[PDB]
Amino acid sequence: KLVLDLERMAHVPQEKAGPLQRYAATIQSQRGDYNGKVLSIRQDDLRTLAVIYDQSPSVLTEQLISWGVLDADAR
Ligand SMILES: Nc1nc2c(ncn2[C@@H]2O[C@@H]3COP(=O)(O)O[C@H]4[C@@H](O)[C@H](n5cnc6c(=O)[nH]c(N)nc65)O[C@@H]4COP(=O)(O)O[C@H]3[C@H]2O)c(=O)[nH]1
Ligand SMILES: Nc1nc2c(ncn2[C@@H]2O[C@@H]3COP(=O)(O)O[C@H]4[C@@H](O)[C@H](n5cnc6c(=O)[nH]c(N)nc65)O[C@@H]4COP(=O)(O)O[C@H]3[C@H]2O)c(=O)[nH]1
Repeated sequence: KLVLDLERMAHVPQEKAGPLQRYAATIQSQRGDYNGKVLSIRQDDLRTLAVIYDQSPSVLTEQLISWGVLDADAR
C-alpha cells in the first residue's frame, strides 16, 4: 500500500513540491474525497511520479519516505 500523508506533503521542499501536490490533488478530487488527510495511490502512479521527477523509483520512494509523505510500508 502506497499511502500519501497530505499534511507532510505541504512540507516537501518547494522546488519538488508542485507536481506531486497537483497529482495528489487531482486524484483526491476525481474520487470526490475532498476532506481526506491521506491518499492511497496506484502502483502505476508511483512509476509515473518517478518519470515526472526523473528519479529511479527506488530513489523517489526513499525520498518520499524521508519527507514523511510515504510510510516505510510503501517499500
Ligand atoms: N477500491 C478501488 N476502486 C477502484 C480502483 N480502480 C478503480 N476503482 C473504482 O472504479 C472507478 C472508475 O475507475 P476509473 O475509470 O479508473 O476512473 C478513475 C480514475 O480515472 C481516477 N482516479 C481515481 N483515483 C485514482 C488514483 O489513485 N490514481 C489514478 N492514476 N487515477 C485515479 O478518477 C477516476 C474516478 O475514480 P473513482 O470516483 O474513485 O471511481 C473509481 C473507483 O470507484 C482501485 O484500484 N481500487
Ligand atoms: N484493473 C483493476 N485493478 C484493480 C481494481 N481494483 C483494485 N485493483 C488492483 O488491486 C490493487 C489493490 O486495490 P485496493 O486495495 O483497493 O488499493 C487501491 C486503492 O485503495 C486505491 N485506488 C487506486 N485506484 C483507485 C480509484 O480509481 N478509486 C479509488 N476510490 N481508489 C483507488 O489505491 C490503491 C492501490 O491501487 P493499485 O496500486 O492500482 O493496486 C490495486 C490494483 O492493482 C479495479 O477496479 N480494476
